[PDB]
Amino acid sequence: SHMCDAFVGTWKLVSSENFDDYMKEVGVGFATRKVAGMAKPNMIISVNGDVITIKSESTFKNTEISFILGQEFDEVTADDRKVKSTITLDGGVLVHVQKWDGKSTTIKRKREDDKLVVECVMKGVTSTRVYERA
Ligand SMILES: c1ccc(-c2c3c(nc([C@H]4CCCO4)c2-c2nnn[nH]2)CCCCC3)cc1
Repeated sequence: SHMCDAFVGTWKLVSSENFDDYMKEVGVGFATRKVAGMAKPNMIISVNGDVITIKSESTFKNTEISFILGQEFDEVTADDRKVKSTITLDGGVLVHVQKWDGKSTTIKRKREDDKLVVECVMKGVTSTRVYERA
């Protein structure tokens, strides 16, 4: 067992707050905002050894990242940004920082009750998205 075990599973989006504004701050264009905002992704998290895999599956796009905590990787996001990412575990929270074009955003995934609570922050705008077990 590892602390990271509480994140493993299939998680379905059940609520979203402020995601459109967050996407505006990120620089996402109108059509992508509308279609991506409409999606109801599943977040599938698994662990094999030191490698964590996070998949997002939806009608819009399917994405998959695999990584080792603290080891930077190149990621293409669902909106087609080419970013350099690092994910660490800080006090039980998975903290994902993405850097591109002199910009940064942070995505924090936390287990709270039976939910996965995901907070995304860009330049003072936060979005909160809540996922429940599928
Ligand atoms: C369908 C819809 C949205 C996404 C997505 C996107 C972004 N950020 C996330 C953040 C939210 C919290 C977990 O990642 C998700 C996401 N939402 N759920 N899974 N992935 C970046 C902003 C532009 C739009 C793409 C992926 C597929």
